[PDB]
Parts: sequence; C-alpha cells; structure tokens
Amino acid sequence: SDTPLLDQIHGPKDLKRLSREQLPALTEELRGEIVRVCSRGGLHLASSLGAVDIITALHYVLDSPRDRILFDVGHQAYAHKILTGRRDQMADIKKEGGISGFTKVSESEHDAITVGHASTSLANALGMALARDAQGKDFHVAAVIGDGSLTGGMALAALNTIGDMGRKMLIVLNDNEMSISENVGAMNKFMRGSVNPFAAMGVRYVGPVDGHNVQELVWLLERLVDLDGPTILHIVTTKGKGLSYAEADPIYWHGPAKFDPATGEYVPSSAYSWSAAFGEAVTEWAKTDPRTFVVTPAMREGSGLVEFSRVHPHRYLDVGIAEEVAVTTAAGMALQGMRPVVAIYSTFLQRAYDQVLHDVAIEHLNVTFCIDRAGIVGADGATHNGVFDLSFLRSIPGVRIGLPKDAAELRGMLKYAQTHDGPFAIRYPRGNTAQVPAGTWPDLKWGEWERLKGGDDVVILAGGKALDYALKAAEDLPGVGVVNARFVKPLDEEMLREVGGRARALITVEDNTVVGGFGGAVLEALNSMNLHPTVRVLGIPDEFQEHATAESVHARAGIDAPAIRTVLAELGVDVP
Amino acid sequence: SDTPLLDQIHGPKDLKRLSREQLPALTEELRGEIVRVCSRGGLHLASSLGAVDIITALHYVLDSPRDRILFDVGHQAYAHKILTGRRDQMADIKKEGGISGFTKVSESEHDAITVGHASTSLANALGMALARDAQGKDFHVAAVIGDGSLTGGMALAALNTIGDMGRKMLIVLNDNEMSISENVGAMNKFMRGLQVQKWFQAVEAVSKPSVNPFAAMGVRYVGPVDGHNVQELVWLLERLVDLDGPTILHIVTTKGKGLSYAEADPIYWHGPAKFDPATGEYVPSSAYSWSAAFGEAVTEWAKTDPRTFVVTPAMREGSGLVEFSRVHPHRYLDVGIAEEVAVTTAAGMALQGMRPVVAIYSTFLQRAYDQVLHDVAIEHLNVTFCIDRAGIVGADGATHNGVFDLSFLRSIPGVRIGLPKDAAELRGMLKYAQTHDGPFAIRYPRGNTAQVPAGTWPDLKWGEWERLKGGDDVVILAGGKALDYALKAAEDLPGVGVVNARFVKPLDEEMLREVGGRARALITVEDNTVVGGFGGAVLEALNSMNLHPTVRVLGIPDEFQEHATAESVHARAGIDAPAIRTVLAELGVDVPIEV
Ligand SMILES: Cc1ncc(C[n+]2c([C@@](C)(O)P(=O)(O)OCCc3cn([C@H](Cc4ccccc4)C(=O)O)nn3)sc(CCOP(=O)(O)OP(=O)(O)O)c2C)c(N)n1
Ligand SMILES: Cc1ncc(C[n+]2c([C@@](C)(O)P(=O)(O)OCCc3cn([C@H](Cc4ccccc4)C(=O)O)nn3)sc(CCOP(=O)(O)OP(=O)(O)O)c2C)c(N)n1
Ligand SMILES: [Mg+2]
Ligand SMILES: [Mg+2]
Ligand code: NA
Ligand code: NA
Repeated sequence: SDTPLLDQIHGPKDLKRLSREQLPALTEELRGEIVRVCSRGGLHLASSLGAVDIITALHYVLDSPRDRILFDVGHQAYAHKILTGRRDQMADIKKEGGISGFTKVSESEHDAITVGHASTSLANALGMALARDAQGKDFHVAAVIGDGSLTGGMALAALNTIGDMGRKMLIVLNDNEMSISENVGAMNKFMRGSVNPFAAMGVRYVGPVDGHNVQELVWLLERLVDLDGPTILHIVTTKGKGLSYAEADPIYWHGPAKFDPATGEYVPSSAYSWSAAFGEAVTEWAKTDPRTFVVTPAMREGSGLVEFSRVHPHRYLDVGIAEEVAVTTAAGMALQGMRPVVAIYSTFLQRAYDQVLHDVAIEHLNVTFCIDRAGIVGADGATHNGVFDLSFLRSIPGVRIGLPKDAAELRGMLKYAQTHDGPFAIRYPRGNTAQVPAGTWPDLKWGEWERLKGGDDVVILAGGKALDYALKAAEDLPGVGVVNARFVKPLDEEMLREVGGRARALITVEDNTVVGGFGGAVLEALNSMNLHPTVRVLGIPDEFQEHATAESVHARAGIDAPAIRTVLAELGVDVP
Repeated sequence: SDTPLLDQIHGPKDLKRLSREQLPALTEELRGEIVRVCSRGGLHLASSLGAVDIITALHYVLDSPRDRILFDVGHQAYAHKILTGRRDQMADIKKEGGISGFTKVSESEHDAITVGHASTSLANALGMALARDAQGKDFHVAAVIGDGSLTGGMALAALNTIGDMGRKMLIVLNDNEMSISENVGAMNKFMRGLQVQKWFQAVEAVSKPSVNPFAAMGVRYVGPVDGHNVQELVWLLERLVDLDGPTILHIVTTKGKGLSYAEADPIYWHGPAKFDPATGEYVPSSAYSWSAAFGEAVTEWAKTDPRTFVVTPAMREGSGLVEFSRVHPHRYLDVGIAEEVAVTTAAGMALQGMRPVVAIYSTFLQRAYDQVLHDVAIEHLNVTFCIDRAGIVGADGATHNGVFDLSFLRSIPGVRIGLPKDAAELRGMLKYAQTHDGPFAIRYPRGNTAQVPAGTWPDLKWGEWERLKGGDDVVILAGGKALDYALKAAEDLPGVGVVNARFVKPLDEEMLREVGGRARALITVEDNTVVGGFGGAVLEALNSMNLHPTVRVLGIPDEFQEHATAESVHARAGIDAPAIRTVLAELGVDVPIEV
C-alpha cells in the first residue's frame, strides 16, 4: 500500500496516535490521495491540496466532534472528509447518493456547517460560540476561511461583531492570494506587503506563518486555542500545493477535468457553453457601446469573461466575492449614464436580492443582469442550484426577465436590455448552445412569446432549458402546441389570453421552483383574465435538490421529456 | 424674520456668496429651522441636527449638482434639502404628495441616490467614480456615511473595493457613536480612543506642511476632527477633494447637536413625536404596539426557556426589545446594521442547540434573503423570525414598505409563515415556533393591538385556518391587517364568509379544498404585493386541486408605493373595507347602496 499511515486512520482519534514527526509523511499521503480522487475530473483539486496541512494540524490538536471546525465554502475540505471516516466514500463524491462536495451537517458529526456559498463561516462560528457560552460549555470553535471568502461583506461585518463580543474562538485565514482568479480587494493588496491588519477589529492577530509546515502549525495551534478572546491565525498557502501543474496554474486546477496525475494532461472541454456565448456577445457589444461596463463578483472564469477582461480592461470590474457590492456599484454606474451588465450566477444573485430591489428597481435603473447557472446545476447540490430567480426577481417591480432559447435570442435580449430603460434579467443554464456568427444582433419585442409548434388541444408553455424538454416531448404528437415562453416578466398577455381561451389544457414547464415562479405567474395572469383552463404546472418541487445530474433531478422533478409525455397522456393526448 | 441668511439662499450658488465667517450663523439658522420642521412629530430630528455643519461645508466647497454628494440612509439630510431649493417643502415632508423623508433621485438633481436602507452610499459612490473615469469626466464624488451604516457588510466590502480601485472620491465618516441605540461593533469601540485633531485655527496643519483604522483598506485617512466646526470643515474639504485616490474624512458629531433635550437622549429624539421646542416635552405614545406585544411575549417566554436568544440588527427600540435586553442581558445580541450577520449568527446558535429569535423588519429582512435560504433553510434550522413592519409602513415610502416577505419567504423550502390576528395568536405562533423543528416566520404590521394577560400561551395547530364568519356563497380569505379589513367589510353582510387565513405556509389545504369547491367566488386579501404572495399561493393550491372558482386577488400592485398614510395606500391599492365591499358587489353580493 502507498498509504500505510492513512490505512490506520478512521477518525481524529486514530490521527492523534501518530507522533508529530509522522505528520509530514501523512500530509504527503493525503495529497496523493486527493490527487487520485480528483483525477476523474470535476472536483476541487487545487483548493483541497492547499489546505492539507492546516486541516491535519487542526484535527491533530482539536477534538472533533466535541470541538467544532467550520470550513468556509467547504470546497477545500477533502482532507477533512478523508480524516473523518469518509475516505472510501471519496470515490463517489458529488455523485447521486454519494457524499457532498462540501461539508454538510446531515452527512457527518464532524461537519459543523453546511456550506457552498462563501463567507458564512464567521457568523456561524460566532453563533456557536455564543451558544456555547450561554450553555456554560467549554469546547473549541475554529473556522477556516480563505482570503477570497474574507472579501464578502458578511464575513467582514461578522468579524466586526466577533471583535466586539470577545469570545473564545480561532479563525484561520487560509491566504493563498487566490479566489478563482487571483484575489482582488485592498486587503489582498495590503497583505502582499509588523502591523495588525485587523487592529480596528479588536482581534488577536498571529502571522503570517507558513501554512505548509504541519509541525509548526500544530505547535502554534496548541498555544492559541485556549487563549482568551478571538484570534486570527494568518497562514500562507500555495493553491495546488503538492502537484506541480496545479501550483503553476491554480486557476484551471481549481476544478480540472479528467487528467493524468503523472503527466498533467487533461481532457480539453471543446464545448461551447452558454457562458462562452455571453462572453462573446458582450465582448462584441462593448466594442460599439462605450457605456457598457461589466461587473462580476469573482467569477470572471465561470461567467465567460476572460476574453472580455483582456479586450475591454477599462470596462471590467471584479468586486471579489461581494455580490451585494457588484449590484449596487452597477446602480451607481447606471445613475451616471453607463449601461452596466452584472454577470452573476442565479444562486449567488440571491445574495444581492435587496440591492436589486432597493438600489436598482426603486429608481428603475439601467442595470442588465446576465444570469448564468440558472436552474438545476446538478453535482454541486442544494447550495448551488439556481432554482429561485424566477420567483424572487418576478415580485420586484420593474424587473424584466427573459429566457433565451439559443445564442441568437440571447444577443437579441442583451441588445434590447442595453438600449431600453430600466432593469432587465436574462437567465440561462449551465450547459452548451450553438455558436452564432459575429454581428448577430436580432431585434425582438420584449414580452412577446413565439409559437414553435402548432396545436390547440394541449399547449405547452416553456422557455430555456424547459423548452428543450417540451419540444422533445411533443416531437411526434400533432395537436400538442409548444410556445417559447421566453419572457417571464412581462408575460405575453395577448398570446396567453388567446391560448388560454382556446386550449382544453395548458402545461407550464420551468427550470425553477413551482412556488411563485413561471407557473404561478401564468396562473395569476389567467385569473386576472377570468380564464379557467386546465393547467399542469411542472417544475422543481418545493424541496432542496441534493447533488445529482441535472437530468436525474429533472427526471424525478417531472419536467423532462418523458415526464411531460406522461402528463400529456393524463390530459387525454394520444401518446404512443 | 428669524433667518435673514437662509431667506436669501435658494441653492448652493447663493450659499457660496456668504463669507466663511458667516457660516457659523447660518448653521444656527439651519438648526432652528430643522427644530421647527420636526416639532410636528414623526421626523428624523437628531440625525439631521448632527449633520448640519458637514452638509453646510460640503455645499460651500463642492458644486452640486455637477459634483455628486451621496447620503447614506438620507435621514440626516434635512439641511441638504433646505439648502437645495426645498426649504418651503419641508412643511409637508413625508406627507402624501410632499417631498420624501430621504434623498430621492427623482425629487431633485441634488439628490445623488435614492436611499432608506443603510450602507448603500459607498458602492453607489464607487460606481459613479468608475463611470466618471470611464467617460473622462472630472467632477467630485463625496459620500456621507454614519458610524452605524459603516457596520453594514456591503459598506465594508465596498470600501475594500474602493481602496483597490484607488479612484478620486471623498468619504465623510459621520461618527456620533450612535446608530438608533448606541452603536455596536469593534470599529466603534476602537474609534472611541482616537483623539481629535485640530487643523484650522492649526497644530495638525503645521505638523504636515496617529494610527489609520483603515490602513489595510489603502485609503487616505484624515481625522478624527470636530464635525461641528463648520469653518474648519470647509478648510479641510478644500484641501482634500482634489487629491488623488480615495480619502476618508473622519468627523465627530453629537447626535441632536443644537437641542439640549436631543443631545441628552439621542435615542428618543432620533424620531420624536410632536414636541414643544422650548420645553422638550412631547406627546407620549400611550398606544400598545405590535412591537410591544412581541417584546412582552418573548421576555416572558425566555424566563422559562433558557435556549431562547434574541438577535436584532440595530433595532432594539423599534422591534420592542428594550425591556428584553434589560431582563435577559445574556440572551440578547445586537449585530449592528448587518441583517446578514444576524440571520447566520442565529443559524450557528440553532446548530448548537439554542432556540434563536431574529427580530427584524420585513423591509430589512430583504437584506438577509440568501442567509435565510442558504444558512437556515437547507438544514431546516431552529430559527424563529419575528417580522415587524410587515406590509405598508406608510410615511417612509418605497424604501421601507415591507410588502414582499410573503413572496420571497414563501418560495424557500421549509420556511413556515404565520400572520397573527392579535397578541394571543402571536403568542400561540411564537410558542409553536420555539417548540417545533425548523424555521418559522411570524409577520405583523406597524400599528397597535390589544394587550393580553401575562401567561397567555394558547396551543394552535400550525397550518390550520379559522373561520370567523359564516357563508358559503362568497368567502374572503385574509390574515393580519388584511383580515381586519375583511371583517369590517362583511360586518353587515350575512352569507359572506370570512376565514382567518393566518398561515401562508403551509396553507390550510383541507379548508381551502372544501371552501374552494363549494363557493362560487373567493376573495384573497393581503398586505403584500399581489405578485407571488398569498393570492398566488391560493391560486397555485387551487390549481393543484383542479378547482376553478372565481377568485379576486386583492393586494399591493406590482408598483412601489410612495410615502403616504397606510390607509391612503390601502385605499388606492384596493384592500381596505370599502374596496372589498365594492369587489363583493361586483361578485353579485347584495351590498347596501349609499344614495
Ligand atoms: C457567495 C459566493 N459567491 C461565489 C462563490 C463561487 N466560489 C466558489 C465555488 C465553490 O462556488 P466554485 O468553485 O466557483 O463553483 C461554482 C459553480 C461551478 C461549478 N462548475 C463546474 C466546474 C467545476 C468548478 C469547480 C470545481 C470543480 C468543477 C461545472 O459547471 O462543470 N462551474 N462553476 S469557491 C470561490 C473562491 C473562494 O476563494 P478562497 O476563499 O480564497 O478559497 P481557496 O480556493 O483560495 O482556498 C468562489 C468565488 C461562492 N461559493 N459563494
Ligand atoms: C439595512 C438597514 N437596516 C436598518 C435600518 C434602520 N435605520 C435607519 C432608519 C432610517 O431606517 P429608522 O430611523 O430606524 O426608521 C425605521 C422605520 C421606522 C419608522 N418608525 C416611526 C417612528 C420614527 C422613526 C424615525 C424617525 C421618525 C419617526 C413609526 O413607526 O412611528 N419606526 N420605525 S437609521 C439607522 C441608524 C443609522 O445610524 P448612523 O449611520 O450612524 O446615522 P446617525 O443617525 O447616527 O447620524 C437605522 C439602523 C436601515 N435604514 N437600513
Ligand atoms: Mg484563496
Ligand atoms: Mg451615528
Ligand atoms: Na436598461
Ligand atoms: Na424551530
């Protein structure tokens, strides 16, 4: 066996039987294990490699699950799961029925918080420490937060309260100068250069120290965890530590495809994502529109903006992991005559709900939202599934919402949004779509749907990913109409009145929760028109969806093509 | 006239014609004017009094509307409106048809941002500065932010970006150590030990011909300086606004400066009732608010439940928690103006076996949407939300009307939602939430309700509605404030049923199926937007049951509601008792005519 030490470790108690001089050899076994686990692709390789040493030291010094160790985001905690009885389960991580890719309270007593969104560790740790003190208990509370997660407002404000309350707790700042891209912000710049950067926070500050010296970290943790008041242990790590290819390019190896550990060669994703279609469109648009300015909250790569940032460096802003700052900064730009575009994932847009409502919508400002990862994202599970934006955006006055069926319709909606007054949201899923020629800028009327298949018996209303399911479902069913419901706000009131009054039954399909989303909008509009057709609302149930493929989630949610055909048969359609 | 200088000032241009030595006399006129404006009650007296001198200095040095002066919250900007052509309109401020109580872009070219929620000034200012630089323009950008607003995460994160971009802009930190209550947080404690610097007489001006609390932000830091020395503020602003990179000017002000009663108690005088400026005596609010009913209930509950822990984001007074904080000091937490921290801290408490209660206004709960969804709901944690100012709040207008919580909470899996009709039902819902698994939200309006005896703790079944008026022909479904309208509307209409729909999540599926299948028409009423709220929930449930009765959904339209009385907003929205009677007549009910 290549891992003699790890073979005897089934929990933190087994780990403590090792001597301190054996810990360096253990971290090497852990790194090799993490490399093999991630070699199949789609996992958080570089972040978990960087955190191996601090995780080993923390579990060697602390007594989990009696002590609580909290991970921010949780993507860097593969060594934590390997050391807490889940080594064998790492083979199926993020697979349906397997363990989560992040720490999850229901999965293990050793997982103190359920995470996926960034910057929640500090407020969670404060609550646990206050609860401990209120109950008269004495256990240790420790939080591991990266330099990227520290840019979030809810981490900075929580630290302000933590310094005020002065309770026993340890914060490990895992500083590798990386987020997904290189980290941004003034704090990141300041820390690159004997002063306590958190002196105004009233928090004890130790470091920076070598985040890969596992024996020194153990020695340090032993002399800090029992001190009075909160402490920040600032460690410096190399993202991807232990794999030369990952250290050289920590951006790609943050989430590599299937790769060969001996050569570093990986499967290039030669697909054309929706993200690349947006990036191509907005890079093209900004060439002729000097008012366009793109803001991302730390997702230049995921949103498809690498080429944009290179071609338009003076129209690009990365605010770090601060979705709230991204939206309100865009509002200020719109107030000064710009045409800002906020590129943001649906799940992360949840963080900026009040900024959309209060800072953008009240004055009806010219902010365009290009919303990636809309709908079920799949393997990242409940913390990342973007199945709520059709509900929470819809109830904001003046926020228009569109769902493009392809890249040409995306360009048409972006063009409309950038040339018309007020806020517009354009949401599209994880996945691929056909490339269109440069200069494709069709004119569309916002709010007008388009019928794609004839039929008056039963008519399916769907947009985006749900529309692909609907067209496939009605593929061989004459008389089943399909309408591209590419606008959720406003609805096509004229076509809905006509179709709702003439059809015996309607089906709405949405890659969104059924609660208050597109189906609810259709029912509200039909009621206002005093029309009462039979309607089957298909969508994600009012339940969080665990990690699986999006197709599996959609099959069990009842929105894929076979599920629609079953509903069609229930409505009396002659399905073969 | 008592105000000879102000009588000749109709804008910043007139102000600049004064000499610097006349500015102290002008601030005295402005303070007297603000006191008279606020004497009718219901206005932000102490904050605007504290900000008189910095506002006068900013308009004397800068050139609004060419330069942009941004106010965080905007409640401290009465002197700003008086100096920008709105002096006469101050008599009708926050009244329907009058000017807003906060700065508003559509109201004046001098109002750079529309505000009400705190901590938005810094990100807005950053966007304006980036837009200015992208367009090649050269105007000044200045933001005024209080020490309370600086506790918000979106202000701290924006400052981190502001230091990174390094653009020309000025941030005035208006530090009075007050939020509503005394300010909290480590930054407030740290700045208490900072000594005031004397620049204009000129010790500090000679020293540079001592620590920066924002050193890690890469921002120039000047101060703290006397925030009431208007000539020194002018002298400082002239020598700062044209420098490269961002600057924080830290000023120290006294909340309520100029009125002895307000300086002595800046908490009450943050928003005083009708008062006599010569005596300081004010009309006491002898009413019993929903806030007081919640405060009494949770203070009583925590005596027998050591797991209860109340968290507020800087709203101890408004949420009714003053007595709680005194009776249960070790079970009370104020996180500052950081709703996001309040909810996630409560999540951490629930994970360690506590029974936290988050007290929060509906409009401010919007700030914590993701923390409710991601940090509380995914693991179905024991957080109870007691939501004040639910529905239309009225005079504070669009930035404060809490008409969205029945929509954004309803689509979060596992979040139960209740609307108590009175204090006994509030206690019943609080009792249920604190003894059952998962998150619960209890929302109630600004306004009053009868006091109930101590020890009132009824048992209710969460999710069960209660019929209050007989009738199967037409049935009104409403809860909370909307229910009072419904009962008043059907008061003399036998056969018009009224159901206390006191639970929005879940609905009473059993009663809705029976009533929806037997009634020819239903009316839903909600103090909430009609988009995705209670009416939408009923339509979704009726559709799942394949029931198609006539349904009239009454609620707030899909439009922001400007400042007015709640009664005026509800009259025009169509949910008050006369509007319901009109709908009943449209549905064929024999409603007595008035002729
Ligand atoms: C509030 C908020 N805002 C943003 C984020 C996003 N984010 C985090 C993550 C885990 O969602 P993300 O990986 O981006 O997955 C976003 C969703 C996603 C998934 N796929 C996969 C491809 C794939 C990607 C990554 C790994 C494996 C496969 C696909 O589609 O095939 N593509 N995209 S992590 C981080 C930096 C932390 O920086 P630090 O705190 O310094 O930590 P450090 O790594 O340096 O140790 C950031 C910014 C967040 N959490 N929360
Ligand atoms: C995200 C967020 N969270 C919270 C707030 C609340 N808040 C602000 C306000 C203007 O809503 P609020 O007044 O509380 O009105 C809240 C709504 C409200 C209205 N009535 C009236 C009673 C009344 C109150 C006030 C004036 C007049 C009458 C009623 O019903 O009869 N009762 N309640 S102001 C501030 C401190 C800033 O501190 P600083 O930044 O340091 O400024 P400083 O004052 O020191 O100069 C805070 C915390 C906010 N903005 N944004
Ligand atoms: Mg990092
Ligand atoms: Mg203050
Ligand atoms: Na626009
Ligand atoms: Na509970």
